[PDB]
Amino acid sequence: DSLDEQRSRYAQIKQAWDNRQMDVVEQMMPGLKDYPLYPYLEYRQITDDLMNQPAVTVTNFVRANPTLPPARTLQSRFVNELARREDWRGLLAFSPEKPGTTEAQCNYYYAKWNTGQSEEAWQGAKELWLTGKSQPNACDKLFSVWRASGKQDPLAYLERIRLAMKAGNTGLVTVLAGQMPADYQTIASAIISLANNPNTVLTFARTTGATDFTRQMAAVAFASVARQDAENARLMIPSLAQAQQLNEDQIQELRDIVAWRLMGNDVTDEQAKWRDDAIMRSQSTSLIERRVRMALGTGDRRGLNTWLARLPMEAKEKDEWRYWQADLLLERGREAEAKEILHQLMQQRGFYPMVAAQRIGEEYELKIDKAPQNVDSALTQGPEMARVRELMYWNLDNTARSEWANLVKSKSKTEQAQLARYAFNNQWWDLSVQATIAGKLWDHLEERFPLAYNDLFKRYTSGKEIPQSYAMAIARQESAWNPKVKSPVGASGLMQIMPGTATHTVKMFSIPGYSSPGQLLDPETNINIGTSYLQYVYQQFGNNRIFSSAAYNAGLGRVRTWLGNSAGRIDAVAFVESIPFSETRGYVKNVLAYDAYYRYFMGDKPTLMSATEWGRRY
Ligand SMILES: CC(=O)N[C@H]1[C@H](O[C@H]2C[C@@H](C(=O)NCCS(=O)(=O)O)[NH2+][C@@H]2CO)O[C@H](CO)[C@@H](OS(=O)(=O)O)[C@@H]1O
Repeated sequence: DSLDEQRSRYAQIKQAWDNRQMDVVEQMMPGLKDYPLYPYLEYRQITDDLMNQPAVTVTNFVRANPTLPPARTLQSRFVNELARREDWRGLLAFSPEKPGTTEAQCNYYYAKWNTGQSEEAWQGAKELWLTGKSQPNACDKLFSVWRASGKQDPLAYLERIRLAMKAGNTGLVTVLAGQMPADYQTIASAIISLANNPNTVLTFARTTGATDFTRQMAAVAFASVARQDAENARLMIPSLAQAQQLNEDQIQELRDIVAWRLMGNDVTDEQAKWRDDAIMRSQSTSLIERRVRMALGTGDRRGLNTWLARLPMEAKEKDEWRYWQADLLLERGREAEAKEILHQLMQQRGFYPMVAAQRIGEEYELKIDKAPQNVDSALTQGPEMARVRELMYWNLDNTARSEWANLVKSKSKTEQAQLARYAFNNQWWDLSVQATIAGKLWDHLEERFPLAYNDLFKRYTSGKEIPQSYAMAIARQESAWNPKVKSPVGASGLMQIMPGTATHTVKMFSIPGYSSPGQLLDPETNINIGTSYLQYVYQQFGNNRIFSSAAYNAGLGRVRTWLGNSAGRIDAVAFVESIPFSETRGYVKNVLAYDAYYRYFMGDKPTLMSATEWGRRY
């Protein structure tokens, strides 16, 4: 027998197992005893009839298999099965220490109360209760025997309504207030009203006693009315401060809540002066920084100077703010002072280090740390590394991921450097980037920006105007080179193409044979629909990589509105730095820099922005 024979029997046993030919599976499994991935086939057999599986069998799977990611999911999973069974004496014997999952922990503490360890159940119920996030259904039987025990503190109860309202969980607020501790039963209708309809907030304030609870409830509802109508909220602040005997620091916070809502170029000149007053009076670095960003995207050189200076000493240390202080200093004629700041920034890594070298006309120097010439045995020789080798062979990238996480996680910065290089050398490109992140090996440039899928980006950007490096830069940022990633909200694959976008792109460009979203997990299909959407977005924004990158992430239209606000008034960097969306702002900064490292590795000059990008006005 041999590893190659073992791979055909694995593929063949998975076919029969998926088609349910259990007689063939039965026959075939004991032979696969020595294949790296046999724990997975055992895990599959066990989870296949879990409802009538004995604790002995599950306990021995877990016991022999400590480094294996699905063994841990089985603990938390069999705990809930013993809970379904109502075997509370079996659950504690199986899982003596709390499990990792929230459903599992709820069940584990309800088991403690059923086996007489009550004060342990209440240490668990209290810590599962202090949260405005809705908990598992499992947990509802814990919290009722707790509450019924008289051991539930009435403040622990009000604090969960305080946490639920802050978290936007207006539903948990209504159930919570719905069956309430008799000590607070007079404010229970007011709290349901406020959560339902926030505009009632002044009535809440002017009705209930002003305690710190009622003030925090009224503050969160207030934040909601400023979002519906900023003028309503602005004028409501004197009555609210009165009704609740609000201290000055409390009143400054109501002003910041409204100030945030008056940041457009559609607020009345009365609103603008009110706003800037509140902001000049604020202890909030974020509100002041949004304000600097407003001076920047409007070309206001005086507001920039004024507001930049109001930033806390700590904030002024940030690369962008260090760059816009040297920007203003250069206007005022203070050349040496300013070029000291741009030469120091040029010693660091990233967007502003590169913008600075470009701005004063010097060559940016890339610092690339050499990765070790030896990746010795122990790492490279284990059990877990053999499961990783196989999982990658079968393109099981997200499973390979979880196995690599455990493996790189407790080694020294040198072995994590060897592990990156090893993966780099077997062309496991997403595993190279992961070991780099994990081991924070930030100046190991080769292993962080590997030239992945070169011939396919080559091919699919040959009849297109978008440079190849800019295409690999988008993929690098989107998925960090994992073919099978799927975002929270549906974005799939190598270039993280939304389904709705894949549909419209295959229609505009008349692309053949793309029937379903799952095809977005194929490298070549994803690179074809994706480079097609990126060339579409590039050409309608005049071949400018600032506009095409923010357009691919947020869409065409949001970018078109941002071009409407600045209106020809500002420069490239100030257009980037003033994008009102944190994700898209961060996005353009990484795609522009990453594009410079792929150009460098492809042999061309790693300059951050083209002459037509740098000279245009925005
Ligand atoms: C390539 C692609 O599909 N791009 C789409 C983009 O995806 C973004 C969405 C984002 C995403 O999934 N972000 C994470 C969301 S979360 O924080 O994890 O919840 N990444 C994707 C590609 O970069 O979302 C915007 C918004 O509609 C779309 O613009 S619009 O259709 O014209 O309005 C745009 O077409």
